[PDB]
Amino acid sequence: PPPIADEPLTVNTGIYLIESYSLDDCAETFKVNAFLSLSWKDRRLAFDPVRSGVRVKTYEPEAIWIPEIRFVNVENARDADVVDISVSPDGTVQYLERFSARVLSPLDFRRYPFDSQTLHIYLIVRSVDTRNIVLAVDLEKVGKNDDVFLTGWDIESFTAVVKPANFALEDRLESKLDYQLRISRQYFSYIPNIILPMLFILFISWTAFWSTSYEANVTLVVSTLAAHIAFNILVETCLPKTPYMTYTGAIIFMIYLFYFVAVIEVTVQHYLKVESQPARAASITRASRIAFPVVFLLANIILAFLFFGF
Amino acid sequence: PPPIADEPLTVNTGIYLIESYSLDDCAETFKVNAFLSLSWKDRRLAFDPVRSGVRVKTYEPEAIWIPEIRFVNVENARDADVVDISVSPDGTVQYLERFSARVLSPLDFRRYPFDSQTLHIYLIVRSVDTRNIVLAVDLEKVGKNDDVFLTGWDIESFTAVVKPANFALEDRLESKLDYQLRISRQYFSYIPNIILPMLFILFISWTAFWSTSYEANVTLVVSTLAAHIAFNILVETCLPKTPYMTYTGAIIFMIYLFYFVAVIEVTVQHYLKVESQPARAASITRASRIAFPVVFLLANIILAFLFFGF
Amino acid sequence: PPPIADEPLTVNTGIYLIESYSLDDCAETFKVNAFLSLSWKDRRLAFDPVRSGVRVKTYEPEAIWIPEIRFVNVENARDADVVDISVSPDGTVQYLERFSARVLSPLDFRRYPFDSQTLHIYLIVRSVDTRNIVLAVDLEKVGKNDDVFLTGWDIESFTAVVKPANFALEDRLESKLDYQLRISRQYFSYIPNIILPMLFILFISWTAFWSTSYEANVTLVVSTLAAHIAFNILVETCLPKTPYMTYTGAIIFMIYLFYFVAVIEVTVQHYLKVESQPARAASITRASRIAFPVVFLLANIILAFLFFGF
Amino acid sequence: PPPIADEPLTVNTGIYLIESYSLDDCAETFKVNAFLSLSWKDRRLAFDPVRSGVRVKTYEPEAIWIPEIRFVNVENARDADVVDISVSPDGTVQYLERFSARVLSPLDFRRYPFDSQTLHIYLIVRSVDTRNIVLAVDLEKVGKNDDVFLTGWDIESFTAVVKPANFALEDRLESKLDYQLRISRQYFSYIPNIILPMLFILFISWTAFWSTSYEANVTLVVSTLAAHIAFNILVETCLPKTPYMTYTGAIIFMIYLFYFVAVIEVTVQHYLKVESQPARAASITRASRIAFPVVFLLANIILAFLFFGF
Amino acid sequence: PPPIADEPLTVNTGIYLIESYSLDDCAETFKVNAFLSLSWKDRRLAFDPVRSGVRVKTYEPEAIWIPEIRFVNVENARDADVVDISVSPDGTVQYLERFSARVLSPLDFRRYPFDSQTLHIYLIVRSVDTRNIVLAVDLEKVGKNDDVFLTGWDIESFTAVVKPANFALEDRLESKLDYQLRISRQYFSYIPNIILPMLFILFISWTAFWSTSYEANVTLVVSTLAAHIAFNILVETCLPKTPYMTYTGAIIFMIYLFYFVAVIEVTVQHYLKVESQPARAASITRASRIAFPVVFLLANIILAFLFFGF
Ligand code: NA
Repeated sequence: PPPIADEPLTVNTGIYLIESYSLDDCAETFKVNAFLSLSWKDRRLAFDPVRSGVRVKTYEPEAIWIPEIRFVNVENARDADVVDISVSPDGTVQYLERFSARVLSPLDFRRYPFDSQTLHIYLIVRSVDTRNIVLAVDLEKVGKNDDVFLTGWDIESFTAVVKPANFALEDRLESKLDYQLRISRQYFSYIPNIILPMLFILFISWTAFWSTSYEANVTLVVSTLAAHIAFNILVETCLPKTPYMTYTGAIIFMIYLFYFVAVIEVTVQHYLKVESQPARAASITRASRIAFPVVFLLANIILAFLFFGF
Repeated sequence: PPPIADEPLTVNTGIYLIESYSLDDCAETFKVNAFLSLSWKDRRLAFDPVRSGVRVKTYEPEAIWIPEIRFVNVENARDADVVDISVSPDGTVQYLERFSARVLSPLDFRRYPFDSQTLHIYLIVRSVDTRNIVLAVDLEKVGKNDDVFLTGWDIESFTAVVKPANFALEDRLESKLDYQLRISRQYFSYIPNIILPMLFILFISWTAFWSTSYEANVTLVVSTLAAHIAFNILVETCLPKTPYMTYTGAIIFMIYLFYFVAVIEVTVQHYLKVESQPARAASITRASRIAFPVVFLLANIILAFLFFGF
Repeated sequence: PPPIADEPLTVNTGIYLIESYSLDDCAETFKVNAFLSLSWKDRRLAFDPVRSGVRVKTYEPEAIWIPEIRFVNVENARDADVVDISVSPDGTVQYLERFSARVLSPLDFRRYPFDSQTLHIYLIVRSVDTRNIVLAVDLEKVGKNDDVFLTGWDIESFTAVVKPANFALEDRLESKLDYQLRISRQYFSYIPNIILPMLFILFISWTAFWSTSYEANVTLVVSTLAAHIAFNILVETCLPKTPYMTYTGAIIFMIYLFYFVAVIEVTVQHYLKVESQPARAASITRASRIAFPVVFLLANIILAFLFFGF
Repeated sequence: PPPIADEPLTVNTGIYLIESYSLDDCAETFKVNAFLSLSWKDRRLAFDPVRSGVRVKTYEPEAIWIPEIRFVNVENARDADVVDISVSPDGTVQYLERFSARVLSPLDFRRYPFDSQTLHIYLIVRSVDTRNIVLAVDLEKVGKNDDVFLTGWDIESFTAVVKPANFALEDRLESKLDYQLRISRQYFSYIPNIILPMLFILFISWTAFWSTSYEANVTLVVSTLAAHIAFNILVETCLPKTPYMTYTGAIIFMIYLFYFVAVIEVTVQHYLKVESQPARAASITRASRIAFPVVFLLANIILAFLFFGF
Repeated sequence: PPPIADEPLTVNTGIYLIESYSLDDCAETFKVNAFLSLSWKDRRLAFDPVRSGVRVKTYEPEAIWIPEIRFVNVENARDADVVDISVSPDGTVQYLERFSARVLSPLDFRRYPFDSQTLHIYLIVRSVDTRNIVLAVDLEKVGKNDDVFLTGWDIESFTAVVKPANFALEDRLESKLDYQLRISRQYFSYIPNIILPMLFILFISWTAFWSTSYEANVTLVVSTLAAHIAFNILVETCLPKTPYMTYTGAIIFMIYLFYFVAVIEVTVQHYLKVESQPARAASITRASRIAFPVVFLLANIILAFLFFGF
């Protein structure tokens, strides 16, 4: 029984983050726990305060026509507790619920793990005898609470795209709204735990350039190589399978290349020194001592530029 | 309370993908979030002047006879929210709910990870005093909304098989409808993370063909074998146990054969060269230097043709 | 209000498999999704169609006395949606529901992974003013559906055991029924992924019998040993801890023994060869080249017979 | 509306284990599926059979005052099926439900994996206006079904502590009952999968006592040590973090000590034998050949006695 | 419809811990099972005992107005079981429910695993026709049960912060209450499973200082480095990614540094000694023999002071 109107019905929306948590990169989901607040004109609910007795009268959801607001990018239907309903004299309805949902928003891993992300919560509503369009009351958005934390990330800002994408679907009109939680990853821990160990075992690997022991050099380069495969696996598992190339995915691959050519070099210099050609062998190795670090640093300049430098 | 039955009751169906997600290859399941739309006329509901109050009015599920539509290949009963019910002047009812389900559809892994799949959602309806058959209205199907993504996959098409399978079951006849979501896997990340590294360690394996140090050659070939075993494990765990052979299963197995014969050879050349036959030893190893890559490349040609080329 | 009869009430049962899936060997559980069909006579519900108006009438569960059937070997109570209730003129009630549950049935791992299993679904009912016995109607126990698949398994047959187990419980008598779905495992994928790799790494181990290189033979034997531990762990984790010995458990163990006496031999031939006794060492070694394959093939014949051969 | 009493109300309890399963050593939880039987006199319910149709009449839960009995050491409130309620003429009520709960009882891991455990189910009832005390009818306590099995454990006995702990809580008194399910771990599988391999690689380690090859002795001892760390990890993951010391925890730690002094010996004999001091070196090694197994066997007797022998 | 008020309604609170469990460090959550006790005056409930029959009357939650108390840092709405409601003649209501929830509270990992934590449970209530303030009755908060155990942790205390935080939210005010469960972790098992083995393989690593065998020293240092990579991984995974530096993270990283400088050194001493400079090389290792343990112990004093010494 929507409010009988001479005009299209605006439902005012606002979301107060109380808790957000469980950002799942493999799933590309996160879990949020918040207030949802709705506001609208139902003049059928208009009462005269003085004669009816009181400043606001309160119903239970069963009593009133309430718009069916739905989350678009949500997995299973939301859980909500209706915290309050209030009608002001002129028929102004104040709805307040507390919900929790895991919403599904895609992620961009190209600058992983130095990425920043923008999570979206989309509210849609579907019209009937009066049409519904939604819009945002920014004072009842108040952002998040000041204890709101998302483990492993920095919350940059929580705002809403002020007013909606209105479109046709299955013969009726729908109005969609976009609330946006921007986060930046805390990359710190990747450094002592992933990047630096990788670097170390790579450097250890080419330590085989001030050596002339084939019988040992093979041992070195393949040891370090194994450890790097372990790191590749460790990293790969806690990420989704992306159709594009990431920054540390790039680094990791580039490293496999350095290991392969290192192996090649090692092999060549040994073949040479058994072909009674120690001059040319030793000069290849001395080249490598300069080549490998320099071409590495260069490749990394190019690479970092290619990812972040645009 | 079935509808006055002058005819077999047609229920018009449609599914609108809002979200699909969590394709589980070990499970052969995926999760869908969609509009389900049902429509039929119940002439008992027919009132048809705009009289005495409204053009079309809305009842709630408990007031009306609703065909009980069920998904065949789902795990638990679906979780559904009824979005609206509208009854038309001759009692033409349009039912709209929003559900989420994890649907269970088999997958074909033979051309993994270059496989494509066609997921199924099967709807049955079951009869009584009149017979029910289902069918599809394509406006209320239109597939996905074009924001639908399934991580790690490209969504090709969402269609429905227009004609139902109407068949006998126990007491009464049932009507089944087949909606089909075709997807193709995004193989990109498999190359830098699995195939290329696999290849590299196989090649480093063959580097022992330009060496005569048994004591180190063994080190080489068993090391690389180890990393292959690790890769075999990594890949194999995250797939189900298929009764058939997959493409990268074929590849991985072939690679085992190459490692085993490599080892055999290494052993042979050291045994010969301690059995005082360095001519024949050096000729067998040098032979292998050409042999192994070529038998590898053509074996892969045979294999690729054997899989994709048919 | 149970049906007042003369003496003991037969409630006719039938189960139609719709989906079965998620066999968990560590849990020894699996998930089933099926029709449950019940039938019994309540002569109080008997109506004659001439005066009552219709050929058969249908109630809702609260309208009728319905026997409460329960599954014995189930984790949490199955949850079901009732498809229909029909009473025949003579008071014959035909009940039909659709349930899904994970039923808990034990497994025999002695011939893993070449095992076959017999899954059970047990139905219980509890009596009062009339005695209840359950029995099976085979015509609407039309078995299973032909799209029914259980991943990694072949479904051999689905039938039910015709006479119930009637016994005293909590001082009233209960009636129990046994439906049993026999499956046989699909071992195919175990061969290229576990067994053949196991064998290979074992043979590569025995390559140390054509080497006089301790310095390397040690490398060979502990390397392969390690890979065999990785395979052991891999196989072992996806199994429960059985109080008995499994077939591949036996194999894996025997393999450990082979690795140990191999190490021993290597140790011995090196000590002999430095103890200035190359004669007995080399003859011990040539012995081993013959012994190890032969005692392996023998032990495996013995074992294969010991398990499968009785 | 409790039965108005001239005395404290005894509610008679009994629990019938139908299924038990999912013992979690990390969580220290397990899952149970059982009958709960309650009984009390509500003299207000007293009816005499002479008046009405039947000797005992049956109600449904909403009609009657039913005591709220709760499991104390359970995670979330149990979910139950009320199977039957019968009031006998003297107003004697027999209540029967079938529940499933995962109950939380601590475990003692000191003799792992040769420990036995005592699982608990605690029932409380909280009085009001009259006193409620719980007590046990052993005739209605089953112990278990004759098919009740708990994977990886031997179920010894299910009994109950007959007199309750009745105590003050938040100003009213509660009555607690303690049911005790005794189990013994089935350790068989630990021997072929964990204990014996672990020992073997320890022995293989000690092969370096018959070697005099530093490069190979080192190869040996670090290889074996690697596998022992892998085993330590393997075991450690499936146990919780106890403030005390477990048995295989002790053994495993001891083994680490053996590997360390082993390495020390190896390094020492190499150093002596390069200090042109083969006398001292070879005599230390010959010593170790006897020393290591003996100090091991002793350490292990002292250990076992220290654990099980008290 | 709160009790008509002349002034702010105080709702008196209390929490009795029955079970707490599943402390998750990656999630930074834990699970609790407790009594929640609420008490307030609603004078509309005032009764004459004599005329009405009973000194205290008990309702069920629907009959009465009950204040909506909600938990702030919880994931989903708690699951609650309402155990009692008792009203006193003067309209004083005693509410008692048994709830279970996983509450989300942040953790400080800087002194891991020698950290202590203060877990929080925050209760809020929100106002309407009258305002609610919550407050704590310390007796109905009679601490914890002394069978309350938290695996892997020692429970220090359970208390409540006596004064509420009363603040404005969304145009009406809320009253927040802070209960604090202080725990300290049980570090015992970290010593035999992580710290000592790490130390052992680091020492085993430094045995390469009494060895001029490059060909083996590489073997030593990189094998131990490998196992230490495994320890880093093991430890790291069971912790969340903190933006800051932890204590054992600090240690593990320092250890990587020691490995790198070790490799550097063995590499240089070998390079020197094949570069025909045996005096100074041997003096570099003789130095290292003292240097590495002493700089290690010194760095550890500085680090431990840096963490715990504040
Ligand atoms: Na080596």
